Amino acid sequence: GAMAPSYRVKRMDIAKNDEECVVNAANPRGLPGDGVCKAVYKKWPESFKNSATPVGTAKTVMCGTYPVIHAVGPNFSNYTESEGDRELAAAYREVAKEVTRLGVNSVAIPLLSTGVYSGGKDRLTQSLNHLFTAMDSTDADVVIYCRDKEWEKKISEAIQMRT
Ligand SMILES: [Cl-]
Ligand SMILES: [Cl-]
Ligand SMILES: [Cl-]
Repeated sequence: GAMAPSYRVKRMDIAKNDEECVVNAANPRGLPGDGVCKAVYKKWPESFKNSATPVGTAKTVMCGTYPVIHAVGPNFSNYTESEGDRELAAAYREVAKEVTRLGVNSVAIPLLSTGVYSGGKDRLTQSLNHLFTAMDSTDADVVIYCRDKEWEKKISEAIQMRT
């Protein structure tokens, strides 16, 4: 475990992370995709061997000894708000199980279903609160990665609120 488990947020490419493992915002078919998924494919392409997994699940594949946890959030274009909310919570619970199983002291994590799977809605708070619900019982240092300046401020505020 980390000596004093923390949450932090950084605004940069998750492919440049300083953590012991990464969570990919994956598609169910293990395809290169767009956004975070494409960045992850360029940095760790070996981790896409047999990475396909259903919505609401996570599947870990090693790139050398570096673990890539492929977490499949729902595409809100296809799911109802209710069913998508259930699958988004479930994907993060599976990430917490994998982080624990791996024995890592730190993890880099993007906000699932906030980009091209958002169905055109702002899901920062929804996605971040499901992240916290899953990760709060883990003792890894969590570093959340985002690209938008206003999102960085809002994520930082939400972390600092609960300290
Ligand atoms: Cl960058
Ligand atoms: Cl997304
Ligand atoms: Cl962002």
